Amino acid sequence: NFQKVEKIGGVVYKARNGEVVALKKIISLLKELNHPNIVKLLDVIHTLYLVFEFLHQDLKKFMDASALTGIPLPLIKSYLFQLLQGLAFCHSHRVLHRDLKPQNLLINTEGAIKLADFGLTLWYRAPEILLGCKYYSTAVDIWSLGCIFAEMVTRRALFPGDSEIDQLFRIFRTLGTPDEVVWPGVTSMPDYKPSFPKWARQDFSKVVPPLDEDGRSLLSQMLHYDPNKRISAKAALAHPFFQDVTKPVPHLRL
Ligand SMILES: O=C(O)c1cc([N+](=O)[O-])ccc1NCCCc1ccccc1
Ligand SMILES: O=C(O)c1cc([N+](=O)[O-])ccc1NCCCc1ccccc1
Repeated sequence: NFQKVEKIGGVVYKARNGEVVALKKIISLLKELNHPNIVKLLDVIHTLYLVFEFLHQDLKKFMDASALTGIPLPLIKSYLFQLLQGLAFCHSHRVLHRDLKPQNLLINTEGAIKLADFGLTLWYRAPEILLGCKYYSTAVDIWSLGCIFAEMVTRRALFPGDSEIDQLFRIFRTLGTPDEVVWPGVTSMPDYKPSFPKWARQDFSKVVPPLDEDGRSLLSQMLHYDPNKRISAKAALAHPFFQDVTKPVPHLRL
C-alpha cells in the first residue's frame, strides 16, 4: 500500500501512501486525540504498523546543525514552551511519553515542534526510573525535558551516561547525592544502595552558564529529585521565564 522513500531510523520509514507519511514497523484510542504539539497517529495496522504524519527534521539534527552558533534563546524558549503544552495535554489525558529525547522531537518550517516516538540512550532518564521505581509518574517526562532544555542552551548533553550507574552517578555529581532530606523515601528505592558515594551539590550557575536567572529557576524545578516536588507541565507554562515567549521561524536546511 506504501511506496517506501527512505529509512528514518522498531524501524521507521518515510513512505508514500499520495500522502507522505512516517510508517513505523513494530493504542487506537490515541488516534482520536489531537494537539498541535503532538505527532498525529493516522492509522494502526496489525497483520504491528503505526502510520504517523511526517515531519522533515528532528531537534537532534537541528541542534547538530546549530552547534557552531547555538539555537537562539527566543527559539529555545518557543520550543520549550510548545513541548510543555504538548506534555500538559498528554498528562491531562493520563498519557506518559517515558522516552523523551531530542531525536523524538520533530520540527517543521513554521516554527512548530511536536512530541513523537512515544514509549507506549540513558541521558534523559529520570532518577526514579534508574533507581527502580515501578510506578513512575508524569514527572519522568518533565525531567527529560529539563535535560533537553539544558542541552539546547549549552550545546552539550547535561548527563551523558554510558551505563545505568554512570548515568545515576553523573546526576549525583551535579545535583548532589540525594538523601531523605531532599527526597523522602529515596533510600527505600529498589536499586538504592547505602554504598552510593555522597557527592555535594554543585553550584547551579556553573551547569547552564549563559542562561538567565528565570531559565535557571525553571530548570531547577524541572530537575528536582523528588517527583512530588518536580514542577508540572501546566505549572511550568506559568513560569516567569515565558513572560516574553514568541514563535520565531527557524532556519531549516532540508
Ligand atoms: O515524521 C514522523 O512522524 C517521525 C516519526 C518517528 N517515530 O519514531 O514515530 C520518528 C521520526 C519521524 N520523522 C523523521 C524526522 C527526521 C528525519 C527526516 C528524514 C530522514 C531521517 C530523519
Ligand atoms: O509515538 C509512538 O511511537 C507510539 C507508539 C505506540 N506503541 O504502542 O508502540 C503507541 C502510540 C504512539 N504514539 C501515539 C501519538 C499520539 C498521541 C500521543 C499522546 C497523546 C495523544 C495522542
